[PDB]
Order: sequence, then C-alpha cells, then structure tokens
Amino acid sequence: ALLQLHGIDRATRLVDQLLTLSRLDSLDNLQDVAEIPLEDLLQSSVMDIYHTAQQAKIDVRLTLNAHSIKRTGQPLLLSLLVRNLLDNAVRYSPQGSVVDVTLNADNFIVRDNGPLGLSIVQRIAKLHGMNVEFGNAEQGGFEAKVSWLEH
Amino acid sequence: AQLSDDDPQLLQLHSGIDRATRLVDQLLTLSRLDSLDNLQDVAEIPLEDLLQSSVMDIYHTAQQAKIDVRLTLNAHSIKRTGQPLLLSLLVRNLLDNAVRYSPQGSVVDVTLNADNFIVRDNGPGGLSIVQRIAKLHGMNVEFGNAEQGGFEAKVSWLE
Repeated sequence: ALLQLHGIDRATRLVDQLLTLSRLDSLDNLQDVAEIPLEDLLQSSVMDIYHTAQQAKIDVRLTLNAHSIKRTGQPLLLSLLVRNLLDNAVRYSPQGSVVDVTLNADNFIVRDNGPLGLSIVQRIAKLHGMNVEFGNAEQGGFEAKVSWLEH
Repeated sequence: AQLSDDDPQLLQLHSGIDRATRLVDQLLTLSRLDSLDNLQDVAEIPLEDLLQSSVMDIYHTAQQAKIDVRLTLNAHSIKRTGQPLLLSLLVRNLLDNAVRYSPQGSVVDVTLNADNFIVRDNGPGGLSIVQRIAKLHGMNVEFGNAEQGGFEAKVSWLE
C-alpha cells in the first residue's frame, strides 16, 4: 500500500498527453507492469474517494461477484482509469444515491444514479487490451463497462 | 509489498513517489519532450508554495523517523514557468533522497534563493529524472558535497 499525495484532472491530463506523445502500443516494456489483482485495485480506488463521497453525501457499493481475477498491467495507469470513472460517477450523483462498482469474471462496471476525461479511460483500456462500453443502465443512470478476455 | 498505490487528494511515501517517477520518467523520454510550449497546464509557478507544500507532504513522517526538515526562504515572490506536477516530482525526489540517507537526529536543509534552491543533508558523500525535468524547465542541477559535510543538490535557473 504505497501513498502518493496530490488533483486528479491535472494528473490525468498530463499522463494522457505523455502517453499520446510516446505513441505507445503495448505494456510489455513499461516500468512496473505486473499481474494486478483487480479486486484490490477496485477496493483501493473506493478507499481513496470514500471520504469525498461521504461529504457529498453519496454511498459507494463494491460488489465482488468474482475473486482472484488478475490482469497484466501498469498499476498506476489502471488506478488512474478507475479513479476517473469513480470521480465522474460521484460528480453526477444526487445526495443519498449509490455509486455501484461491480467486479465480474470478465468485466468491471461503474454505475451511478445521475442523468473529455472519459477519453483517457478508453486510451488506458485499449493499452491494457480492454474494451470500454459507455451508456445508460437498465435501472437508469450512467454506466461504464470495462471488459477483457476471461481467463 | 502490494503493487497498488493509493492516490490522495516512511518507506510507503517514498515508494509512491518512486513509482510515479519511474513511469513519468519513461514517458518523458519516449515522448522526447523538448520544451514546455505544448505541455498541459504549463503556468507561472510560485516556488515558495511548491517547496513548502513538498516539505508539508514529508514533515510529519520524517519527524517520526527522527529527521528534521528545515525550510529557509531567502527570496520571495519567485515564479518560474513550468508544469506543476513535474516540478513537484523533481523537488520530492530530492527531498526523499535527502531524508533517506539522513542519519537519525540530523537536519535536512531546504533553501530557496533568488535563482536557485538547495536540498542538503548530513549523510554520506538512479534519480536522473531530476536532471531531465530540470533541463525541460531550463534549469541546471548540480550535485556535490556540502560546505560543512554531507550531500547537496542545487537546482539553478537564469534570472
């Protein structure tokens, strides 16, 4: 559990531009690429915005439908991907609502109960061999779906 | 131990900076970035705030490890054109390095002058992102031994 002190938008913008200007294709030779437990990545991301959500009077639900799911990736870029989805979810979330975060065997879903920064999500995902699906949820609200090939 | 890194707002707070450094250093090199001309969020940076803020990130943790951090400000209203996150990384690397090779009970000196700042420890007499970020900002970095013993890093610029 390493600590890094800062906001997110400014860190995101810089990293996005550095990724674009490097014209990087694969993760193979990136510093610190490892097998990331997505369970811990998602939980760690929830912990980071927990207090922010509390003061915005928003709850964060973490549903773990699968366990032991591991993907090859750069933990910092992946954390940045998740953090942008959570920040977006919290931002457009009315008091008393729940931001829904679900870990499935081949995807994770970030869902809010509301009515760019999402372009880096797509860029980091593609880099990680992940697809990103945006759209409206069944029970209403905005829904981001990051998916990969099931192991 | 864990590959994961907490993003907010002794070894654990050096590790965070270490991981961000490694990634951004690599990305800087691969992008072969020449100037600040097209970088996002390039602005006039007040160096007092940057140094004080960096000291603030470190102070309490270093205190618990019996290391005192002294910030001296000889000049004020000093502004440089730069990218804030990169300058924050530069300063923090020099700081983490100075706290790391500092023996217990010693003092780390951070000094801001008109055309330079100095980070100085009392330790013995890897981090070349400092050189890279500095060069990008039109700054020079000089390493060496302190006038009274210990390590010294000086970041200088013109005007």
